Formats: sequence, structure tokens, C-alpha cells
Amino acid sequence: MQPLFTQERRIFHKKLLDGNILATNNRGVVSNADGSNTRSFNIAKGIADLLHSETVSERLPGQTSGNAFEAICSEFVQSAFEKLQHIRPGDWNVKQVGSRNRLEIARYQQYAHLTALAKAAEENPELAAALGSDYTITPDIIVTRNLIADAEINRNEFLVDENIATYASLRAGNGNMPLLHASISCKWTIRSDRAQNARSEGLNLVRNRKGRLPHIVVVTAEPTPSRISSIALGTGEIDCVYHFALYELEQILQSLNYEDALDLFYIMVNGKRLKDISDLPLDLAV
Amino acid sequence: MQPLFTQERRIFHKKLLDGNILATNNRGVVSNADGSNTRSFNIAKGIADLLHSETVSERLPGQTSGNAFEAICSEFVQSAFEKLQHIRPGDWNVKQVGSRNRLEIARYQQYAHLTALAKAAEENPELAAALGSDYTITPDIIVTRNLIADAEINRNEFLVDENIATYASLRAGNGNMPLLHASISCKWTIRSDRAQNARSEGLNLVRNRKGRLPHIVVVTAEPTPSRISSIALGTGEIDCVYHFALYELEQILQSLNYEDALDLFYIMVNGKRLKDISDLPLDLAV
Amino acid sequence: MQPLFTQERRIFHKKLLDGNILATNNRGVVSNADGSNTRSFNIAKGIADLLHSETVSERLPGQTSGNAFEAICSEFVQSAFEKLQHIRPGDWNVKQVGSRNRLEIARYQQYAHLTALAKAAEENPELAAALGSDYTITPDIIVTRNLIADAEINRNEFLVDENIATYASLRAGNGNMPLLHASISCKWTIRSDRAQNARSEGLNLVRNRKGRLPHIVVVTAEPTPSRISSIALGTGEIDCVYHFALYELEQILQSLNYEDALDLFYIMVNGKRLKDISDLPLDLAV
Amino acid sequence: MQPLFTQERRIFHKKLLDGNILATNNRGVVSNADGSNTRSFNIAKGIADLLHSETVSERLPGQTSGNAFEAICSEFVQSAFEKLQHIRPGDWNVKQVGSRNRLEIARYQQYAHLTALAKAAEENPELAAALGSDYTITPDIIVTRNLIADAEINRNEFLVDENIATYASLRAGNGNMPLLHASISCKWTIRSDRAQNARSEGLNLVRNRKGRLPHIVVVTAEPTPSRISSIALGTGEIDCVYHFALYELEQILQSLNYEDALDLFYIMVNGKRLKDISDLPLDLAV
DNA sequence: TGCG
DNA sequence: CCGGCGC
DNA sequence: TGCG
DNA sequence: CCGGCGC
DNA sequence: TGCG
DNA sequence: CCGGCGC
DNA sequence: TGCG
DNA sequence: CCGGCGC
Ligand SMILES: [Mg+2]
Ligand SMILES: [Mg+2]
Ligand SMILES: [Mg+2]
Ligand SMILES: [Mg+2]
Ligand SMILES: [Mg+2]
Ligand SMILES: [Mg+2]
Ligand SMILES: [Mg+2]
Ligand SMILES: [Mg+2]
Repeated sequence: MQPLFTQERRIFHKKLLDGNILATNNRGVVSNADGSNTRSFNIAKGIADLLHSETVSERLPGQTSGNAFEAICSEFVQSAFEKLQHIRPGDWNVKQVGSRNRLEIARYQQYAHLTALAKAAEENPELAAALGSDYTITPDIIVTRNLIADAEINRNEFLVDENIATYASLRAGNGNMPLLHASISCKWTIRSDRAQNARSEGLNLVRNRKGRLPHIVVVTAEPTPSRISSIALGTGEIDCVYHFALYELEQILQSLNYEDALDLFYIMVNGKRLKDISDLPLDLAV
Repeated sequence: MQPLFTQERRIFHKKLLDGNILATNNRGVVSNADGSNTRSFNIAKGIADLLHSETVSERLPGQTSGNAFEAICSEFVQSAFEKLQHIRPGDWNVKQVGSRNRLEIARYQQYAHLTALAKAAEENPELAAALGSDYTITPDIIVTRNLIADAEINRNEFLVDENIATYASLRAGNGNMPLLHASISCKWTIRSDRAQNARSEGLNLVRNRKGRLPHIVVVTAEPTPSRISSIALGTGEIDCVYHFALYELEQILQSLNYEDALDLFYIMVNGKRLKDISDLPLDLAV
Repeated sequence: MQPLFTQERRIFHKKLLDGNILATNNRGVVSNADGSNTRSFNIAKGIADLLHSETVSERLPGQTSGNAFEAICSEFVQSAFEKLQHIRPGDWNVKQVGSRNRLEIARYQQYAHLTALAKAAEENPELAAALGSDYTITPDIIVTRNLIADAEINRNEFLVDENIATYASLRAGNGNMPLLHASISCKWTIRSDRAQNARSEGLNLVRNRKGRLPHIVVVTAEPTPSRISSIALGTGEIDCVYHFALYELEQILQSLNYEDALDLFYIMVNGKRLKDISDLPLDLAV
Repeated sequence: MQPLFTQERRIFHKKLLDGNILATNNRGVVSNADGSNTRSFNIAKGIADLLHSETVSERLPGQTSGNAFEAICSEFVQSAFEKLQHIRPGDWNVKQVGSRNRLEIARYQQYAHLTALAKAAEENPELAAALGSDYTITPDIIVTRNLIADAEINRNEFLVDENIATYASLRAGNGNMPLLHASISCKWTIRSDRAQNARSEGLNLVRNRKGRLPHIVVVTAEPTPSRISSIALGTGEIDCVYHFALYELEQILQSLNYEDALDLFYIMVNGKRLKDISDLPLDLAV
């Protein structure tokens, strides 16, 4: 009897395999590997073997794997988090955003004022130069919480009426919007330069919030500890990073005796900067 | 009224009145007012009248009122938040800490590593000069969450076992500590210089976290919108400020026709920077 | 006592003595000490003795000493920095900002846009609820650099004309404002809570600048290493702290056997977080 | 005679052309353009014509253009800044730092302590989890200042000896190392995701400094105002961005009547977020 | 080369 | 480090 | 189409 | 968005 | 009159 | 702005 | 205590 | 920690 989160984790991997997102080409290179690097090549191959990947196909265009990885991550989060309603109740929505959504975050309570800022800037110069446009934050995946009725708040006891706790964020109707619960950034693979946009997006969420900061996490299928470390090490922007196949990564590093990579892997794991994709749903329930 | 949060809000005010924390001296100065300040005096008197305050006594020493205000705010939050278990379940603890101990936050999961940094600085001077020492400063009041047993996670379904979600923060078992849910800073009265330690303490919680940022809020009995604004305006450090008698403050500003102060009050309230103490328990449930 | 900076340092101390800013009251408490604190009391008296202080006077009101300390520090900086024209040329101005605080900062190039932000907010609601108000920063003392004419830029060679380097900050020309060189915060004495406004003011200068960040320093007469450390330890907001009588503080710490204070003193000094007032003029020439 | 800075700007451009860094391929795509983007293609062609580019050759590998652009920008800054000794005297060094040099930054005074942090982490595995690792990242190009002899400080008057201003940063004494004057980040072209490492690197310089923050700027050859805005808008990390051919960009934007892009250009330029490469040497002299 |  | 290009 |  | 690969 |  | 002193 |  | 009050 495999527990349900183990079953969900396997379903997550299976979607990556069935869609040929994770596969091997005819030159033996696994699709999340950097073929110019011996350790990346071998680590990725070991992980794919542990995942029972058998398909041989050409590496998909990066735009395709990028988008598909976001979608599959979203489905896994939605399905697993749904089972935690008893430890973190709520009317939750999980969705892949899509760069098409400029100001999508302004539809949520903690960032609704960005609409007013944007509207004011579209009429004022150094307002625009000073405020910027990055505040136009667009997470890859977001988890949101819908507001609740007074009868839900009062389900067991008469706690509130219309003249008390009148600005509480959870109360529906104050002309109020849903709450942003989490920003989940996805990276199929990593290069240390381009991975830093997870930090700038995290800082924008920190700097502009009105209310509690959403969870800010990164999920990645990057095989190398060194590249993972470019976003996982350090604190202040990113809450934690989650690897798509942590157990398998650990097993391959141990098997091949890649001592330095192993040392770095444990610095991140023991240092609470890196976890497995299966840890994410429960971490979203704190 | 009869809603329980309304009763609890009154119990909070009554504790302040009964302990002479909020009282009026024989010169007519209410104890949360700046007697040299005309508007402070009048706004504070208006609020005391709406709270039905009648006791005449000398102002208590600032150390006494500061500590009592923290204690009374702690009791209000504990009492009210306990009623929201169906909206935000968990084994919650609310406690007044402050200077009773430094590095108290290192007792919690997201800041556990500060103990190691302090030990390292203890053996290497420099580290101390670069790392600083203020990361050891404890919030006036903290709300914490104890960890969960597998029996509870698996209350309705078989979700986890020892080989899946092994790093999830909520799971009890590997020396992992409880989670810090909220930092609640209290200020009986405000001066714009000394109010800024709430921003530096908030920034330290932001910069050093591993995991989701706790709620970071300030509760105050300061009567003037100008002084309240010295900590409520701006974003990035403080989630929101909660006033001890917001409805009364609004009413008196209207009655006195202090138009500029009323305008600032509304900028803060409509701008989601200022709410009533009764909004805090529900805001801790998002 | 031959070199001019040594003579200037002595003049600085003499102004503090002559104005009764630094004096000893009837209870033997020196005016920069906390009489309830044995270490503060003894350290401050030792320093006063090394400065050859003999005046007895009751302690000046804090508003008076705060303002006088700012004025005297400003005069020391102006006089000493004036002698470094050969290593840091320019048309420099040093001034205690004072009462006409708000937006003086916006007269300078790197922060001129703050005026636009303030005007916009005035004509409309929230904006200030997001943007805040503390950005109308008012440093205690500022050092500014006036702009240069082409004749000077082209003193030795024909480097520029009207069609090249047209946006260079240093070029005098309708529209261009003087540059803010330094923000010098003064604190006659310190309490750990109120000292934090130096960090928030420093962060505002960092976050809102257009151009190179000005020097951000703090000058203080606080006698105890513990209180000095509440602003000197750590990095990110304050470049460095300068003590009004560092050599004397070190000598008395050596004589008194307060080993924890001596250790803290050296962590800050060896750690480049604390220097002497005489180091400031040269540090402003980098 | 054309001004020497105008002549320097032309030499800068000539080096880009002679090395085929900036050229046009046989399909009409200029080497700093995004061939798939009509507006990018046209703007880049317009600029190339204004620089009188006539060479037809295939685009160089990105690694090649990236390194060459760094080298060429370094040579321009060194040559032009050397002519400003009368406005900003000193013993200056300008050098392209190879990604082949981590902790080169710790060779400089304001960041020397990073070596001690790195050694502490090497023996305290785990500390790296919190401290991070990128704090060892060195800028693409750095400008540094050697320390000054007391002979020069005392050139005209006897200002200092060994018992006064003993911790001054400029004094070639306290084992003190040279000072970091500027961090110059280069980007031949931009994509909004990879442009963000300039912000994370800038933040590391802000957060870890002891002393005055160095200049932090970006130089780019990106043709589109939209992509330039991904790094130029906003304040706090980057002092200002400098475009390799600003005058030409503006001219072609007008000739093609790209209204939105022109609006954005002026917002960045009037908003002091974007200047010409010719403005950089003088801006480094403030 | 490795990784920016 | 930058370039290509599919969603 | 343009752009993450 | 990710992938290739030269300094 | 009220910030610092 | 700084000072006093109960916590 | 000295400090928050 | 807050209170007093000069500038
Ligand atoms: Mg994204
Ligand atoms: Mg992504
Ligand atoms: Mg506190
Ligand atoms: Mg407090
Ligand atoms: Mg000040
Ligand atoms: Mg001051
Ligand atoms: Mg670089
Ligand atoms: Mg670069």
C-alpha cells in the first residue's frame, strides 16, 4: 500500500515521461541534461533510469518543456494539496498563469494596488521611471484562496456581525478580492544567470505586499547540485527550492561517489534550502 | 454587542481601563496622549469618552504601560484566534516574549540556523561585525504552531509514510522545531524615531527566513494619524498595522473636524495599511 | 598635537565643552551618560577626564544637546574636509538640515523624483499608502557637491561640448541639480530602539536613488559599546559609525576591566564598523 | 576639432565593428538584433547604418560577443576616465574580471570580510545554506582605487600623522586593500529573464558593504527599449543603465515612428534610468 | 575546461 | 555568456 | 506578433 | 522559456 | 502647532 | 530630538 | 543589572 | 520600553 502522496509523485513523473518531456535522444543525452558536462549527463541518465524512462526521442524545444513542466507541476500541486483540507481548509485554486497575464497578481488582495499605480503611471513620466514595470510580477503558477462567508466564520459560534472585524482580509464583500497563497516558479533546467529572475520576482512580492507574504518557492528538474545552488543557497527571496526527483538525485550521487556534488547536495538539504517535490503540498499547508 | 469578537474587543479595552493603563490624569491628559500635543490630547480624550473611561489617575511609567499593553494584546489574540480552529486548524501557542529572551526565534524552524551563526560569531570576531547581532532580537509577542503527527495528516486517507514528504516542515520527528506563525509588535504610543525598530525587526525576519515568512504586524494605541503613519505607510517590512480603537478614532476625528488627520486616516485605512485590533485574529487565519 | 586634523579634533571637543553640551552634573553623571548604568557612568567620566573636562552644569534638555551636537559635528566636517580639496576636488557644501527638513533631499539629483511622487499623491488618494511618506527623508547633516561648468571639465583638454555626455550628472546646465554626497546621522546618545531610525533612513536612500548612493554614516557620542553596537553591527544600511572620542573610549575600557565591553569594542573596530570622528573627513574623500 | 569624448565614443564603436561584434549577416539581421522581432530587426539596422557599419558576416557566438563587448567597454572607460584626473584624482585601475575569478571582489576593502565568511563556511558546512555563495560573484568590469600615501594627504599642509585618523580607508596602512570604485555589468543583448542577474549582483554589493557603496551600473547594446526597460526601470539595485548608441537609438525610433517604444525611451531617459555610453566616464567622477 |  | 523561438 |  | 558552448 |  | 528607569 |  | 518638550 503506497501512500497517496507517493502515488501522486509517480503520476507526476509518468506525465513527464508520457509527454516525452523527460526522455533520451538517439545520442544518449537525457532531456534535462547539459550534454557538454560529464556529471550533468551521468546524473540525468541515472535519474531517468530510476524513473524507468525508456522512450527515445529528440529533445523538445525549450519553450515546450518549459510550458509543459509548469502545467504538470500545477496538476501535481492541485491534486495533492486538495487532500490536505483538514490541516489547511479553504476554497483553493491552483493555476498556471501564462506570461499573457500582465497584472494578474493585482487581482489578488495583497497586490491589488498595483493596478492603481499602473493606471497613474500611464499618465506620469518619472512616476514610471521610479516605479518601474517589474512590479508587473507574473508567477509561473499561483495558488489562491477565495474569501469566506460570515456564516463560515460563525460556523460554530457567533463571532462576527457587520460592525466588527470589518477590514479582515478573509471576509467576502468589502469590495475585496481573493488572497494570493503562493507563487510557484518552475525551471525545467537552470543556468546560473537566468535563474536569478526567481530572486527578483521574489523581492518584488516582498517589497510590494499589503498583508502576509505568499509562499515563494521554486520547483526544478535541474540535475546538478551546482546549478540548483545558484537559486537555492542564501535567504531572503526564496522560501525553499523543490527538486522534481530528489530521492533519485541523492541515490545517483551516492552511487557514482561524486563527493563534491554530494557535499553541496547535503548543504542544501540539511540547510533547509532544498526538498523533494512531494514535500511541497504539505509545506503549502503551514 | 453580542458577537464574541465584539465582546473580546471590549474585554481588551476593559483590561486597559481596569488596570489604569488607559486613564485620565487630573490635568485632563489621557494616558496614551502626548499632553503637549493639542490634537493628541483631544483625540485621546474623545476615544476615552467613547470607551466610557472615568478613572482619574496619574499616568503609569512607560515601562509599565509598554509591558501591560503587550500582555493584554497577547491575551486578546490568544482568546480570539482560538475560536478560528475551523478556519485555521492547528496546535497554536501565543506568548509574550520580547526582552525576556534573545534568540527566542531560533527556537523555531524558519530561524533555527541563527543558533549556528551565533556560535560561529562566538568563535570568530569578524563574523560578528558582518552578521550583526540584531537578528537575535525577539518580537514582543509570537504565535507559533506545533508540528503534526502522521496520524493527523493521515486522518482521512493514507497520505504519507516514512519514505515520502520526508522534509515537510509540519511533520514531527527529526528534531524539527515548531513553526513561527506571527511576529506581533506592540507600541502603546509612538514617536516617529522610535517607531522604526518595527521596520528593522521586520526586515530581519524577511532576510533570514527559511520557509514562509511569518505574519509581521504592529498593534498600537497611538492616537494621532500622523504618528501612526510613521510605521503604517510604506510596504515591505510590515504587513499591516492594527489600532486599539479604530472605530472610536474615526468617530472622534469626524467630531473634531480635524480634516487633515481624517484624510490621512482614510489614506491608511482605504490603503490597507491600518485596521482595527478586531481584524487581527481573522487576518492571522489566512 | 601638531597635525591639523588633530587640532580640528581638539577644537570639536572644545566646542562641546564650551557650550556645556559635554559636562558633569551635581550627581557626577556626565551629560552623554546614562546614570542608572554603572558602565555608562564610569566610561563617560573616564572619557570626560581624558578630554580635560572641568565644567559642571545640569544636563541640557535632549532637544538642545541633539541640535548642538549636530551643529558642532557639521562644523568639524566642513573645516576638515575643506583641507582635502587636492584628493577630492569640488565645490562642496556641508549643512545641518534642521527644521526645514521634508523634501530638502529632493533638491538633490539622486532623489529629485521624490517631489513628483509627493505631488502626484497629493492630487490623489492611496499612492502614499503604497509609496509611503518617509522617503521625504531628512538627514541630520548633508554634504553636497555643486555641478561643474564645461570650462572646468575642459580645463586641460577639449573633452566635451553640447553634443556628447549630455546626461552626465556633473554637468551644470538648466535642469541639473547638485549631487548629494553624504548623509551624516548624529546621535548624542543611543537607546537600541530609537537608534534604528538610522537604518530605515539608510534603506530609503538605498531604495530610491538614481545615481551613486551617497555616503551613509552615523556619528555618536554614546559611551557604551553595547549601545553603539545596536547601530554599528551588521551591514547593508550604514556604511560605518564614527565615535566622538574613540581613543579615549579605548583607553578607559582598558583601565576599567569591563572585558565584555572591550571585546565588543574590538569586534566593531577591527571589523570596520566603528572609527574615530577624525577618520570621517578622509572617509568622505574616497 | 571634435571633443575627445566624442572621439572616444567613435573608437568604442570602431572596435565593435572591426571585430565583427556589431555586423549584419547575409539575411539582413544586425548582430545585436532578435531576428524574429520586426521592431528589433529594424531598430538594430537603423542604428548600424548610423554607425556606418558595412561588414557582412555571420553573427558571432554569444560567448564571443559577450566577452568582446566587456573588453571593449573596459577599454573605453579606462581611456576616457583617465582624462578626468583633475575632477576625480587617484591611482585608478579598470579591468575586465573573468568569470574566471570568484572572490576577486574580496581583494577590495569594502568586501574583504567575504573571505572570512567563505572560510567559516568551508569548515562550517551548513552555514553556506544561510550565507549563500553568490556573494562571491565578481562584476564583469571593475574600477578600483589604490590607497594614498600620507605624503599625498599631507601635500600642502601637515594634516595627519600616525596618531590621528588611523582607520581612514584611503590610508595605505591598516593592511587595507584598494577600494572598489565601480561595478560595471555588461549585456550585449537582453532577454528579460537573464537581465535580472544584474539586480541580484547589485543587491549583494549593497547588502555586504563596509564603507561607501561603489557605482553599480549596466552597459548594454540591446536595441529595444522594451528589453532595456527590464533592467533600467525601478530603483534600488542599479544606479543607471548606459546604452552603447543612445543618440542613434533615439533617431531611428523617431524615423520609424515607433510611438510606444519612443514613449518608453523617454520615460527611461527623462526618468534618469538610461543614458549614453559617453555619459559613463563623467558619471564615474562624482 | 566549466559554467556564465 | 547570448540566441533562438514556440506558446 | 512579440517575448519569457 | 531553455540550450548551446566558447573563453 | 507638532515632528523628531 | 534624547533621558529616565521599571521591566 | 542594564536595557528596551 | 514610553514620555517629555525644544527647536
Ligand atoms: Mg516565470
Ligand atoms: Mg519559470
Ligand atoms: Mg519589541
Ligand atoms: Mg514594542
Ligand atoms: Mg535625524
Ligand atoms: Mg540624529
Ligand atoms: Mg557577469
Ligand atoms: Mg554581463
